[PDB]
Amino acid sequence: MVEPQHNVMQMGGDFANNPNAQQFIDKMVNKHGFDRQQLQEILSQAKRLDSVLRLMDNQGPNGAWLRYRKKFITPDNVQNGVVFWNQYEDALNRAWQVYGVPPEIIVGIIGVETRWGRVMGKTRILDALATLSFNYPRRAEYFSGELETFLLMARDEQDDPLNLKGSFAGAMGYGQFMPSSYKQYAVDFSGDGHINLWDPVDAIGSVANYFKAHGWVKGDQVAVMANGQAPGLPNGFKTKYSISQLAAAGLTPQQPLGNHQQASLLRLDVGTGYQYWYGLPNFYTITRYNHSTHYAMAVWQLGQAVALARVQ
Ligand SMILES: [Ca+2]
Repeated sequence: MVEPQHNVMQMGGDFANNPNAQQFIDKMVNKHGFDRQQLQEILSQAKRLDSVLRLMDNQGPNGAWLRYRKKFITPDNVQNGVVFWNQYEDALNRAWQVYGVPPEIIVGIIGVETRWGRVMGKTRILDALATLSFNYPRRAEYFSGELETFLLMARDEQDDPLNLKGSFAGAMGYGQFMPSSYKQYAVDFSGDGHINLWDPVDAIGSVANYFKAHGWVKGDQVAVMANGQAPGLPNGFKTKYSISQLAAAGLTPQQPLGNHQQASLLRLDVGTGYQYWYGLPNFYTITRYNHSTHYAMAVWQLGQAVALARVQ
C-alpha cells in the first residue's frame, strides 16, 4: 500500500544530475514539508527549455512610438477590449470602488498582456521555472524563489503543477502574474474562496490590488502632454525634474498640473518629431508592471481607446 521509497534518492529527466535541483528539493522538504520522492517525480518530468534561456539572455526621430503603439491599438483590439469591458463591467466597477483603479487601466493592462485571455502562454510554468532556477546562474536565486512560491501555490490552490501554462518567464493568466505577485497581490475577487489567475474576475481585482499597492492615486492624472521641446534634458520614466526646471527648458503643460511640483520627462518618437510629456506618479505606477515608457503609454492609451469605443 504505502510506498515510502526512501531508497529512491535519484531522479531522472533533464535535471537528473543537477546540483541546483538537488538543493532546491532539500529546501522544499526542510522548509515546507514537501515529500522528497513526490517532488523528484514532479521534477523528473520538468524539461530544460533552451528557448527560455535564450530569451532571458535576449533581454531618430524614426517613429519608434508609432510602431510600438500600432501593435496594440488596432480596431480588432479596441473592439475586443469593449467586449471584455462590457462583459466584466461589475467586476471592473467593483475594483474601481475597492481599489481606486479605473476600468481603462485594468482593461488596458489585461489587453496588452494577453489580449483579454487570448494569448496567455503555452509554456508549462514548471518547465520555465525549473530551467531558469537550475540552469541559469544569472537569475537563479530569483527564479528559485518563484518556483518555490509556484509549487506552494499549486499545493494550496490544489493544482497539478504540470498542468499550468504561461510565459517563458513563468507568468500566469489574464494579467500574466509571476508566482511572487500571486503571493503578494492576487485576491479572490470572484469570492469563491479560491485565487485563480485564470479567472478574469480574480485577475481584474488582482491587477487593481497590485496597482493600489504600488501607489496608484485615485482620480489623479497619469501624464500631461507638453507644448515645447526639451532636447537638452535626459528623458525616460526614471527621470525627475521640478515643474520649474521643465518650464525653464521650454515646456508648458497642455493641461493644468494641479499640485504636482515635479515630474518625469517622457519623450515619444512620433516620426515627424518628438512629443514631450510630464510624467506624473500614476504613470510611474503603470511602469511598475513593466519597466518601460512605451509599455505604460500603450496600456494607458489602449484603455482610453476602449473607453471611447464604448461610448459610441
Ligand atoms: Ca476566485
